[PDB]
Amino acid sequence: HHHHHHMVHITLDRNTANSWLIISKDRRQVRMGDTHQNVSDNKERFSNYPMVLGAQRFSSGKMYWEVDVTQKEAWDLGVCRDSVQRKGQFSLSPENGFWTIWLWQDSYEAGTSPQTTLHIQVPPCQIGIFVDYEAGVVSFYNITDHGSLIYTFSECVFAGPLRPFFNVGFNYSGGNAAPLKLCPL
Ligand SMILES: O=C(c1csnn1)N1CCOCC1
Ligand SMILES: O=C(c1csnn1)N1CCOCC1
Repeated sequence: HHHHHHMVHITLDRNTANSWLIISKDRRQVRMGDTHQNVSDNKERFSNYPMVLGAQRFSSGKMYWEVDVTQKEAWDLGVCRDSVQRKGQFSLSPENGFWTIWLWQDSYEAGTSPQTTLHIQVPPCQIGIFVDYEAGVVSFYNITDHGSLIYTFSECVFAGPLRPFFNVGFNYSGGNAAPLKLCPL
């Protein structure tokens, strides 16, 4: 792909984080803690899942960023509406305001409803995410495999400002402690 020139500097918004997440000083890395991280509750925090939003809001233009997923067993990545549900249980779908892909149990899937099987020969260590607001497109790229396309959501109905979306996943197995990291431009 040739989307690299739309690169944006994403930082994580601590106030939206699930209370077990640990975000680095530079706000560029996040991991699952093994306990509550001693923060007060607020209406922005994702309560049920290890999720956090980017601070940036996008309402126009073309945007690109990259995320490092090295040695993780489970995660979700993409974008979401600023007004997605924070509390209780929900599925990641465009109907609920999410445009995402994930790794779970050794398979990759796009967060359509129902979910769509992805075809990835080279397990990615870094994922590229491209948003074209005007066109209604969210695309995902395998940076480990020379930028090959993973998935394109088209005919998106964003219906609001968009925020970068992250889920570090649970660590029930003891094999999923590694962080998500925003990669440098
Ligand atoms: O259920 C758990 C849990 C215990 S161990 N893994 N996570 N929660 C509830 C949702 O916020 C994160 C902590
Ligand atoms: O945004 C939507 C949408 C809103 S409700 N269901 N459809 N999408 C996402 C991109 O793939 C096509 C459908």
